[PDB]
Amino acid sequence: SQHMAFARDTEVYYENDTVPHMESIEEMYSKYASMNGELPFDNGYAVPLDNVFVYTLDIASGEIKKTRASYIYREKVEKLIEIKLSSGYSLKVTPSHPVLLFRDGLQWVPAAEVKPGDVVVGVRNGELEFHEVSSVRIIDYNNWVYDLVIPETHNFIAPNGLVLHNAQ
Repeated sequence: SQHMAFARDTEVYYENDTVPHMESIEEMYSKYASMNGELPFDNGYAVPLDNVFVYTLDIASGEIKKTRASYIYREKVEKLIEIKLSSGYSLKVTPSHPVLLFRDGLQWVPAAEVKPGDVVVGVRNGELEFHEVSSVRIIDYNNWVYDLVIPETHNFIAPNGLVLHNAQ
């Protein structure tokens, strides 16, 4: 099992107490490590979070809800999968990481099984949004990979709407 999933430049959205923030997951980790400290955890390090919340998607009902984030994790990884969207945006995640696609309806699919032509799923203005994949490949990454752990539902919604799953 793994507790890290996302490249360091993955943008996140969250609220601390009531105050919204958008920044990269490495920027978030640095901010809260300074504030809260780091705990050795698994094969890397974790920063505990107090009063931090995200938006999350229930894929069965389509309901968007608010739920807490428990901690941010990081560990170094050699190789990631880069899923590039026709927009030029790229999702860079570990190869087994579940990615939300629309195939036979909404389905979580391991990143390395995502194909050009698949549609990655996000939600915006309450509605599902579909983004065609332009290319996939393994990349040499060799750096910190992160997760923002969401215990209730195991996903958080990024600023661009993509529904990002926690590491497994």
